[PDB]
Amino acid sequence: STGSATTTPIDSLDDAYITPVQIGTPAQTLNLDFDTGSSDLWVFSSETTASEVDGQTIYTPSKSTTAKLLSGATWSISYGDGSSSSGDVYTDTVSVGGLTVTGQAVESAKKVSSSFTEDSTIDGLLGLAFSTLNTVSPTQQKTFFDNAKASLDSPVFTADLGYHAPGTYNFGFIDTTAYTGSITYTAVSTKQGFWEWTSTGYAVGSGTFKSTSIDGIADTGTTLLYLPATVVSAYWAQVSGAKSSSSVGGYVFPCSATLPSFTFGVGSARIVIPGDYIDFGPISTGSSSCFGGIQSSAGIGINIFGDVALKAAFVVFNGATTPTLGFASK
Repeated sequence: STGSATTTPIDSLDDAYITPVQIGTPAQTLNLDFDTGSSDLWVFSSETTASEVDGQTIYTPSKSTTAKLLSGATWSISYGDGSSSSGDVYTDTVSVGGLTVTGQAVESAKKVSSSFTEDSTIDGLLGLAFSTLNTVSPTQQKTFFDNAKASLDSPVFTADLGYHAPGTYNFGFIDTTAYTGSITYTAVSTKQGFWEWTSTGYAVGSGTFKSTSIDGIADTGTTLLYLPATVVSAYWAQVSGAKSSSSVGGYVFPCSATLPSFTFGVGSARIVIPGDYIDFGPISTGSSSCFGGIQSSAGIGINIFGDVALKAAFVVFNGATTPTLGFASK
């Protein structure tokens, strides 16, 4: 089997991407944030505290003839941005782009933190990291991809995120028309539960490539590119007037600037992020200070190849017995 679904930016900055997902019988379609940095499929629901729902579409398990309470199971998750959610668990039929999994754990939110409530466009998350990170207790549950894998034509999914435009998540096949050149594959460590790999270096604009190992994660659920402070300083030093602002929470730059590109290495190959992809617009409405799309990871504990980086590439998440990542230009 295969599946193919379009993923759409939630706003004009590509702050996140939503993908329609069918849950239950008859189908209830919710727009989920596919997140290769976590491993829970959770949804706003008829069980979510009413004051914490503000415009989201909810899953109502009592209206699904295939929903079953997973008795005794609870979940609770905290994300790197400080947001969180928790609740109980149903199993139900879940389909993405024509690919159907029966018995998928659907984690129903009883509580969500303010940033989820405040984002009316995201009805939940669909985790695509390794199932060892799944938070369901006392019986850990598998991701949608893990459940689908054996049925897929090939044990892979691909992320093809657009810049200010829709893109595609494919399951079970590699669309050879969706990229240019060849795909360069690179080793993955699953020791932390992430799609963790080592970039071979970087360049700023037309500058020379610096060969240096940068361990980080391919994370579709993180907006920006978070890299070591040395690398980030070297980038922003090429933008007149750019500075790190403790009050804003990162590097800002004059909105009048033209940003240089940023290149990252994948083995001997190179992925070029155009400068425009690094512009996240005014820090507040009407400001002439703009927020940068490349930020320091120093306070995180891990480097994160988020959407800013991934949207410059066609990315293969190879879930073979030994997982690997592939990157191609497009």
